[PDB]
Amino acid sequence: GSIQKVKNGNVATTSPTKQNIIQSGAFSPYETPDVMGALTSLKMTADFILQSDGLTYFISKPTSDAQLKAMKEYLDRKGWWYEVK
Amino acid sequence: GSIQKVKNGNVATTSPTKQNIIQSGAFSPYETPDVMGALTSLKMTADFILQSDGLTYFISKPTSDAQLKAMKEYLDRKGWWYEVK
Repeated sequence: GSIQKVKNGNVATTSPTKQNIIQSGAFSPYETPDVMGALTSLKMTADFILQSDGLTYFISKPTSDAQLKAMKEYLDRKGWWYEVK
Repeated sequence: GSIQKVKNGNVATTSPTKQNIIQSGAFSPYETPDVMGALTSLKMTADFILQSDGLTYFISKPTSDAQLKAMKEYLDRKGWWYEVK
């Protein structure tokens, strides 16, 4: 539901109405602790599926645009492939 | 699966109708890279659920008891809680 308080409306190409979800591509297990830290810090939480190849990817459950933006921008810092949903 | 040349099935806690699954309790994110390696090495593979508190746990996919036995003892080496299915 809507928890209020947090409002975000920064100038940029910030499109209205999305799912506010981010899915990543399979990345190396050693980056996992730090990305979990981001999700925890951004209070997003995600399910990290380990693939048999020895890589994992997370799917982050819906949050706000402000938390969303920072999380995807993080994956962008890592140069990882991701999906904004 | 049926891949042949795999003689690795040393005795373990052989309980009837076991699922051969091990789920852990919420543990620290920095140990996640190591445990993901263990799963990948022990050919188990798992889903790591991150909690909002900043801890994660894995649910491992069914494997042989000889593989999982070492994995559960690994969790014990770490002093983490787990369940053997």
